[PDB]
Amino acid sequence: DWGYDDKNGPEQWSKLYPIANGNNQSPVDIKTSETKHDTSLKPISVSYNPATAKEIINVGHSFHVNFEDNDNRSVLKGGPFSDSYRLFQFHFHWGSTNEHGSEHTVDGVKYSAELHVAHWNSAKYSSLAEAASKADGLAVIGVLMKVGEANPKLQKVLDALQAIKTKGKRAPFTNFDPSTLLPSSLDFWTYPGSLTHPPLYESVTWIICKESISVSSEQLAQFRSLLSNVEGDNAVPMQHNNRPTQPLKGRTVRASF
Ligand SMILES: N[C@@H](Cc1c[nH]c[nH+]1)C(=O)O
Ligand SMILES: [Zn+2]
Repeated sequence: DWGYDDKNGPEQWSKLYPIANGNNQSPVDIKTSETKHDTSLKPISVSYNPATAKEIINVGHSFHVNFEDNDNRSVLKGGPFSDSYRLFQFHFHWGSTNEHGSEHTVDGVKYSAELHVAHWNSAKYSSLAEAASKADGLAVIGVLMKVGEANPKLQKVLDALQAIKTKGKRAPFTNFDPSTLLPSSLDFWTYPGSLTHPPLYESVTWIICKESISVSSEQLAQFRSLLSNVEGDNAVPMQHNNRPTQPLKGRTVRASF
């Protein structure tokens, strides 16, 4: 299919997805001495309705928390954007060890995991499928997760993993507002890039928060306890699902601050 095996992992991906070696790939290392402070960036505005929370699904290489995306009850606006963007999902990336689970790095520093909160351009497109492949189709807030004290805001999410332990398993996941997962400062870097796994479409305007959020070593352990096999097959823990940083290929990372 594609995955994070060594058989079918990131260094493998370009065979089926040549875009893997494109000019707008993600994640990046953000070099703070190379970032241009853009004064024209507005602040990030998020407004989510907890009722749009829908389902949690074990997707084999990760798990996704999906939201009702039929209307604009939950939206991202401001920042680099003229258009309002519509929440459809959030998910995490993590690695084998606490030393490097993040996707994005800052000045070489590798964090323990990363929260992606994903939105599509409902002003221009009529759906996620249509938006997903357009340069201006998706917005994703990335939040660096730094290992330390346990994070209480994760609780609902972690509690729900026992229901969707094996690949394909899903369950309702309702009444939750994921703006409660975001750090209390909204200062951010932006850049054009891509989905961080196949199909790797260069459709994403990234909003990387400057402030990290906490996670505990044992919270991370829950993520890696999820299984990539289907019920009944031998267990194959989801050890990691983060992709190496990619060449900027000429792009400029802008700072909101
Ligand atoms: N979780 C997917 C979201 C997606 C949008 N379109 C297709 N998939 C991603 O890696 O970026
Ligand atoms: Zn992601």
